[PDB]
Amino acid sequence: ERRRHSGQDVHVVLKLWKTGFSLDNGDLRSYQDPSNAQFLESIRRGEVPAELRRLAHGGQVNLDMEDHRDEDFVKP
Repeated sequence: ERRRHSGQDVHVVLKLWKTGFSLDNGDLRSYQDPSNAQFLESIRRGEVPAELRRLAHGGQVNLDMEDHRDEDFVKP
């Protein structure tokens, strides 16, 4: 319906490691770290912890979850 309200958009990519999740060049975040506050909350609903704070401003952003559990950050 109604649209065309802005050009730029809030997009980001967060990968999920065995027990940690990353996001863009940023380093790997700890599922229990701080940034995981909006990541776990937003990523769970569908928003990025950083790019959403820039545009979303609460917890709403389009992110791409990279599938790499048994292939990335193998804690075990």
